[PDB]
Amino acid sequence: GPLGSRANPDPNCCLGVFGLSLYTTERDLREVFSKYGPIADVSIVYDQQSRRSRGFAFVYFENVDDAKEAKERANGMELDGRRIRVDFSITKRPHT
Repeated sequence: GPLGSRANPDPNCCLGVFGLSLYTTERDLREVFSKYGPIADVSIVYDQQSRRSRGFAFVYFENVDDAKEAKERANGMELDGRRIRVDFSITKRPHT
């Protein structure tokens, strides 16, 4: 149902996208998200034993301002009959 408590209030060119369909593709995500500016890539998350989608993905813009427009426009809309959610994200690297 409804949810207000989940958010990432820190802008970046990387967005995480959640609540997708098992039939959603990186083409359909490009078709939803390229409305807001240039895209570097898009990657869906898949299960490592059953090889199906896990219902979430990450979208990578060329600039933080394109990702800001996208996060204000796509967050909470409908795609393939499934009602999504969209938030800012960041990359990671090992360190010692």
